[PDB]
Amino acid sequence: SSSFKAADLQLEMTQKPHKKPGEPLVFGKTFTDHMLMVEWNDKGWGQPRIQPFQNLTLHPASSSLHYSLQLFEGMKAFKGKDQQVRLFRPWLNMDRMLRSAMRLCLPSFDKLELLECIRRLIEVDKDWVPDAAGTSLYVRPVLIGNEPSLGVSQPTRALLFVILCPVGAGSVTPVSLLADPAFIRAWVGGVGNYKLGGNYGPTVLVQQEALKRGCEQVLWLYGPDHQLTEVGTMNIFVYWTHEDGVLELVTPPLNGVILPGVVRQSLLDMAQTWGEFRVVERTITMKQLLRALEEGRVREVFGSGTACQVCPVHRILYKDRNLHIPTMENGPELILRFQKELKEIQYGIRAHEWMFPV
Amino acid sequence: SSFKAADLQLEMTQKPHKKPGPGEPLVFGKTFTDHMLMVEWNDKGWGQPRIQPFQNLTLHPASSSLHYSLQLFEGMKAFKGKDQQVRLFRPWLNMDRMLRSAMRLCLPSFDKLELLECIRRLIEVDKDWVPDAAGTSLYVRPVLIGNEPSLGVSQPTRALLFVILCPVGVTPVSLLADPAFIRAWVGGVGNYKLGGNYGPTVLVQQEALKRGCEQVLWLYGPDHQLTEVGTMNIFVYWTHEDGVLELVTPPLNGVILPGVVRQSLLDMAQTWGEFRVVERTITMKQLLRALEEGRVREVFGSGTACQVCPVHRILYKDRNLHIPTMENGPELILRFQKELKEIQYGIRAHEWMFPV
Ligand SMILES: N#Cc1cnn2c(=O)cc(Cc3ccccc3)[nH]c12
Ligand SMILES: N#Cc1cnn2c(=O)cc(Cc3ccccc3)[nH]c12
Ligand SMILES: *Cc1c(COP(=O)(O)O)cnc(C)c1O
Ligand SMILES: *Cc1c(COP(=O)(O)O)cnc(C)c1O
Ligand SMILES: [Cl-]
Ligand SMILES: [Cl-]
Ligand SMILES: [Cl-]
Ligand SMILES: [Cl-]
Repeated sequence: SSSFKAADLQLEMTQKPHKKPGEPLVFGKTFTDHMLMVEWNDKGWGQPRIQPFQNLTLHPASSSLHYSLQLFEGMKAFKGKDQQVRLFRPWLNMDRMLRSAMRLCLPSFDKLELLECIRRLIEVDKDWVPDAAGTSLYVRPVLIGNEPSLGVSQPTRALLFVILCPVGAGSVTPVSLLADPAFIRAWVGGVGNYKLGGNYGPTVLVQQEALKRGCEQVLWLYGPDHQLTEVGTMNIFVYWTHEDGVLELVTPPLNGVILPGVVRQSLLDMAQTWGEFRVVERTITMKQLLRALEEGRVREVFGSGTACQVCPVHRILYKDRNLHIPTMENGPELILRFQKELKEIQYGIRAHEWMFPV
Repeated sequence: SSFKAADLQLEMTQKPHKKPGPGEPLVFGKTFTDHMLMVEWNDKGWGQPRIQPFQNLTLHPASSSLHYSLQLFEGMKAFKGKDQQVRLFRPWLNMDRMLRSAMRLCLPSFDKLELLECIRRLIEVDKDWVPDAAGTSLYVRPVLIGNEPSLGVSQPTRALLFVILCPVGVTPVSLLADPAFIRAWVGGVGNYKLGGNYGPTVLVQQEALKRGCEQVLWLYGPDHQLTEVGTMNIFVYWTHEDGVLELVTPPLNGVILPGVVRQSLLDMAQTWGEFRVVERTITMKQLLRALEEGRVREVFGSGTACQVCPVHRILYKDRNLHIPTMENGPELILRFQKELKEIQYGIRAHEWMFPV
């Protein structure tokens, strides 16, 4: 397996630049002037290219639409005061993208070439990256199969493309969650730990049920012991005093039903570095949370992920009865600290190797 | 709201493609006919259905069909009888299944009989692509996809329904049975025909090939239940532990795709009334024991593409189990094939066939 090369980039600037949006942006609805595109076939990878944001033209038998040979990434770029733009830990997104590619028998590529191409693309649309407090550029790489045939097999054609959305988003607002064991997001030996499109379509109906029932997100439970796995599209963390009397930050381990989040890892890294309390990757059950809540040992429950960064939870609707989560009562101190450090790093206030300059 | 066949627009092709040569083999799903059906949906409701030349789709880069697998499909066959009459096999069931799939993915509802008529109209237009050599047919592939130009994970406000056709052209297969592989789970979506269920199986199928097997026998649960064979339902014909001769296939408890061929085989066998016909869990342990006790007669997969597919070998981890399907006729398999053929090619008129 060869790889496309960033040296071979082909650039084509738009003939009529689009009018940028300070006003209300909906997430993922406004895109920039350009996009990256690379084609793969039996002759390997073609030359990458930046081109005006434009429609895909696909054979109607394309395996991307019949058998979900499709995977994506999500990461952010932040514009610092000094008008410099930085990507947050992009190497980890490239790492995960490649593992996802392998799981779906899609073509391998060089993580650094893709990153260089993405850098080049963001450079070209530098000015779309906003700089108002708490804003960023969302980067959405995608790799889809494109075999024009109905056989369920390893494709001999593929498209890799990348589009960009400017986004907005410090009054951290807590959410309520529906926790219903009938809905299972992922299973051991499945593909829940890869960022494949097939993992997301089925959750749309589940999220609608959570809205009809007065909740804002889904808390995905797993196992007959009802383990807390994820919140919506976010990893979940619990800050509590554990059954053994020790203050800790816990998140479920990567046993196959958890998507390894970049924010998740970064929160673990940060907490470990501070050395101020126990940081552990351990299974969390509803039984354990209820008991900890009845003994007042829970301080904060929250989600982590690129879009929200850190999202507090204040209520869980479980077994038809509502559980209050005292997250906001506790500051939320941990949440606020995490947000501030990430913000200082992301907007270049503290220099840090996690940031990748555009 | 629904599209109506009465409103169909027809655009005939100006560039007809050459039909498959007489000395050229039809590889499954690579050759398409000249026309396709196309129906779009948005906040205004369903647009007009069109039969139009086979052509590429134009998709926004953010299309939810490509990021969050808002996609489902179907698979059914049209058969040309000696009288040159083309007929669809139990299409109402595919239409039923397609709508359930759509509901599961918050994709727009449509009228089943309206789509069936549009599909009939489409096949009528391309009727000369329907082959007539024995064991040949026309594969019909309806597809419904969300098409929201937005990265939000939510109910799409636009969708695209299309149908394409492929002309398509009892030798036993070996199966890899390894509990490491899971196709579906209770509380998942294995019982719907959604694109997301198939992509993850490509690597597993490569693993079966590497290990010298032709298909994957999908196992589920601590007790290693036999669920499906590749993209087919699985059936076992044996003398059960209570000494009774039966045809068993797994029940529809969430991890099984309700196949049309499967339902048809249950219906036929129930009608005969010559042996016990049941839907029940089947475990590797039950199979292993029945094999050493010489109780297994035939094991086979069922599905639209193969109809009935015999199994001769199962590689369970490292044990190679011989399945005596072919040493037993295979009597039931042949019987099913013979009866299906009579119904499908119009030899014997039947309510299961829908005339085109
Ligand atoms: N973080 C976060 C978050 C909360 N809602 N939300 C959304 O509703 C959508 C996204 C984008 C996304 C991220 C990962 C997988 C699929 C889609 N992110 C988020
Ligand atoms: N029957 C059958 C059979 C055996 N192999 N096979 C294939 O390799 C492909 C198909 C078409 C199909 C059917 C259902 C889901 C996805 C694809 N069918 C079959
Ligand atoms: C993308 C994703 C996350 C979080 O990922 P980040 O890399 O932190 O943005 C968590 N859970 C699921 C299910 C996801 O798809
Ligand atoms: C389509 C399908 C079947 C069988 O379907 P028929 O309706 O009989 O063609 C069985 N299993 C799986 C996994 C399928 O996708
Ligand atoms: Cl990093
Ligand atoms: Cl992992
Ligand atoms: Cl019927
Ligand atoms: Cl069912």
